[PDB]
Amino acid sequence: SVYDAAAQLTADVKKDLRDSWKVIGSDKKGNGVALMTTLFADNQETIGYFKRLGDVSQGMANDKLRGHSIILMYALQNFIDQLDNPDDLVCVVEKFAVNHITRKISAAEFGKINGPIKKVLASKNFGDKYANAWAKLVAVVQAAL
Amino acid sequence: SVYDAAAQLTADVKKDLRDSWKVIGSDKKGNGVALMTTLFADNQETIGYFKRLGDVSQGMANDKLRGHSIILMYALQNFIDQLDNPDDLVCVVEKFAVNHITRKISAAEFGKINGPIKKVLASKNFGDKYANAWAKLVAVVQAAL
Ligand code: HEM
Ligand code: HEM
Repeated sequence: SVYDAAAQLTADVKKDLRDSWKVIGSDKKGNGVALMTTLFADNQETIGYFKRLGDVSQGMANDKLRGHSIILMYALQNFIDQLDNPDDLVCVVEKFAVNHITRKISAAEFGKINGPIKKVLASKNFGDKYANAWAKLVAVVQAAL
Repeated sequence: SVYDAAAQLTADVKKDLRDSWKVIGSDKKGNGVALMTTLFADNQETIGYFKRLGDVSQGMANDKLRGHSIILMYALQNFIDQLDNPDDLVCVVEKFAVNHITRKISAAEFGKINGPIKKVLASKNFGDKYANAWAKLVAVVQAAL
């Protein structure tokens, strides 16, 4: 359930999430496009879903992909800001879950973002500790799918 | 064009937007729900468009309405943060425009949000100059619809 998943975000997890978000959230365009191109390069089978964004190999030059990527980083901004209150974190998680359920994205396929996040964190010198904290936040969205 | 509408927001308009957003954007849940409930109160004809949110007269108690309202406020946060780079503001505006075009929201119907915005600004004592600055930002999205 989303409520049990949300209960796993302990004080330490929340701390690691905010501390890493301080660094990767400072460049939403850059790290957002980085997240997306790493997803597509590492998991080429997901590109079919992003048919509306056109030629994703163009990266930053693709205006629809740049728009999409910035907006995705504000969804993560939103989750970080709701960590104090689990009732609000769950209702924004469930709204974004609906946007993925209508695109037929399963929990397993949503989980493919963990690889990209681990990599962008590692290029900013945030290791496995931080990648695991973010995997727990992704798990809250997965519970809603 | 959308870029034209973007490029004409002047330094004083951007200042007024940022100053009012420092206050109305600091309580995204309270002010987002207030925005949505004032739209439904004054423009009852729009209620049918939001049937996914269920009973919107429940206000803050309605989880789907609260989640939607918080996410709307992050779309505005995104717009405010992109004010100095028209190319980034135009690609995030075009993405949100697609969300409304698919729901068949015309430029005139999107403009119905100006009444709610004026009133929420007024509750924090931001007058007509501020309401006019926000109508110019809303007009950038109308240029995409
Ligand atoms: C950190 C995880 C992720 C977050 C926070 C996230 C967030 C978002 C947001 C905010 C949107 C825009 C929704 C809309 O306007 O309709 C979106 C769209 C989308 N997402 Fe995700 N997403 C994530 C991971 C994924 C993954 C891993 C997949 C695919 C396996 C996926 C597939 C989609 C698709 C297909 C769209 C629609 C694209 C379009 O047509 O514009 N998302 N996502
Ligand atoms: C400040 C202006 C507005 C902003 C920034 C805005 C933003 C948003 C956002 C971010 C979404 C979610 C998109 C998605 O998940 O697919 C949304 C949904 C929607 N908006 Fe707006 N919106 C605004 C004004 C309006 C107005 C004035 C109308 C109606 C005349 C409207 C009608 C809709 C509808 C029908 C939905 C879909 C609701 C649902 O089924 O979830 N929006 N809007």
